[PDB]
Amino acid sequence: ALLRILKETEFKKIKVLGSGAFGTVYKGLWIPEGEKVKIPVAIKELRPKANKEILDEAYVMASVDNPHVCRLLGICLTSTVQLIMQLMPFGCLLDYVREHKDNIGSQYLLNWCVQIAKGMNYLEDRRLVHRDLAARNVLVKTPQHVKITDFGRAKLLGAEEKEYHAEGGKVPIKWMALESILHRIYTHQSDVWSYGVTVWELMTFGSKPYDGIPASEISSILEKGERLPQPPICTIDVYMIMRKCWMIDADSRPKFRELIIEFSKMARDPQRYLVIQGDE
Ligand SMILES: *CCC(=O)N[C@@H]1CN(c2nc(Nc3cnn(C)c3)c3ncn(C(C)C)c3n2)C[C@H]1F
Repeated sequence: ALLRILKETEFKKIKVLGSGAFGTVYKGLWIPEGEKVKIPVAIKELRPKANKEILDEAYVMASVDNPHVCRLLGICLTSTVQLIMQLMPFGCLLDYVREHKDNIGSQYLLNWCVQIAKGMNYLEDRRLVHRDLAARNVLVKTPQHVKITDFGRAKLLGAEEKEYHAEGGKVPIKWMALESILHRIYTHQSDVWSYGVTVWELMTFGSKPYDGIPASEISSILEKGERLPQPPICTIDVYMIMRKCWMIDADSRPKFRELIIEFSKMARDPQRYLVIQGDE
């Protein structure tokens, strides 16, 4: 995978898919000059660094090549930075599980857990700390295949860096590890905490974590030992994996490689681990 530099004339926006503080994502079409091939894409237009700095950030971004992480296909630099990325036709997984909650079985849920762990393990191998894992940031290529994406919070660790020490950026408190909330420290193991919350979101068909509770009260609740409750469909074996992801000692949490193994085992006999009516 390599980075392509695109001219504005190579692609067109068709419609808005979503927006946020990061900018706007459009559904789009890309036709590389003279290639005659039409490629459906998602165009992320970001809301200034030197062009060379931006391209260097994009070159590393384009080198991220894994079945469960969204890839950057090209970039266009004008008055704005536009990132041309793989299009995920079905949108964010959070909305997907909310919409299809009546028709989702144990096989799909556990397969998604495996895939997300595989994507995160790949990011860890690349020394990337994600810092924003949540069901809203997992996207659906097909019902059977999901991919993680990033909207600016991910950081690359240097060879000697074991953690990222954050500054003043706004934080998704309810998905964060306690050490991140208290000390602005982020590691692959704090990503594991966020993975646990993401799995809880999936198993509750997209329910809100610490629902109705002010973000400012979360660290105090976690310090008292309280955690998100066992989802109705979860056997205790699955809930205990979640609970391991939220242990106070980051080093005692499972690593993504371990999570791949454990959820893969469960995915082999899905109805043994998640209890869903009509499944099947
Ligand atoms: C629940 C989170 C959410 O809605 N986030 C929006 C959507 N988004 C996004 N969306 C798609 N595809 C899509 C298809 N149908 N819908 C409703 C959305 C994406 N494909 C690829 N990407 C990124 C890699 C750029 C997509 N991002 C992000 C946010 F705007």
